[PDB]
Amino acid sequence: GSHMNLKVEFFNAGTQAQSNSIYPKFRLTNTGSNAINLADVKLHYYFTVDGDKAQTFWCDWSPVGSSNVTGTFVKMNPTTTGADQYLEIAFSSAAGTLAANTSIEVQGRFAKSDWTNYNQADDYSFNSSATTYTSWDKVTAYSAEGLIWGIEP
Ligand SMILES: [Ca+2]
Ligand code: NI
Repeated sequence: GSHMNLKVEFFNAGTQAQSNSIYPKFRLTNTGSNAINLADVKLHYYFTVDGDKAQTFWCDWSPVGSSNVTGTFVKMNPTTTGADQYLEIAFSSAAGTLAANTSIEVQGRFAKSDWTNYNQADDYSFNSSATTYTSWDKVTAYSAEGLIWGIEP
């Protein structure tokens, strides 16, 4: 009612269909009056891997400190349209809190261990058009309560 006032905006920094990396950019805004503990916030980006390989996420920049933002990869089960995996982004306790009426960006990249290609065009979360942050319901966010933003595939 006031405990999940996290607005999520998104765009892709690189929008090549055949791409050796995926470039998720999130902007998270606390739209309410109470602080949000980032350690409990998770984000998902859903995609089809187009050849499974070890993958790595890097956070290149966030005001909370990029080393405090990490990513892991999980398989969808069952797979569905546009989604056989998701990236899950998490924040450490050192990321701190997101104050009332403030926002942070989370900018990063992921790639396969052998740098082989993805097809971005079929990915559930991919936005082929946005060049700026946009309120995007095809990425999801979570608190300790579970889902707080978006539509899971
Ligand atoms: Ca794909
Ligand atoms: Ni609430």
